Amino acid sequence: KVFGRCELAAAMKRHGLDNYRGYSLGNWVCAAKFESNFNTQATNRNTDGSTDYGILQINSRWWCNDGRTPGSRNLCNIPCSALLSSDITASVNCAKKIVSDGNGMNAWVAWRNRCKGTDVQAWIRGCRL
Repeated sequence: KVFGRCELAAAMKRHGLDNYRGYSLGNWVCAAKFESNFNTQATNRNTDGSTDYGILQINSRWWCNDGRTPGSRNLCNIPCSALLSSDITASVNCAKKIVSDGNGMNAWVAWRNRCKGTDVQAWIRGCRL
């Protein structure tokens, strides 16, 4: 599923991403835009055989089990396929654990490069939330 911008923002807000660990909602919407272009079925293989899954491109090395990444550890206790659903709950629940893991949102490279330091309010412009 490909979300609209404000559509995604509302679902993220529902699940309490707005201001979560001090990151306003626009950070998360921006992250989703540049990690997945709002596509829940996005996947990106990493060079090491691990794979980033879903709307927030959560990586299989540590966070989910795909049965095909080195080391598997599965800190979110989910199959990686759950991160590919049209409903963002698994992705959001896992994101909350990742952002509390000692580097804040820097764990998302696309956020770091395209969102960090910016006027993120743009990402929730026009939403009725």
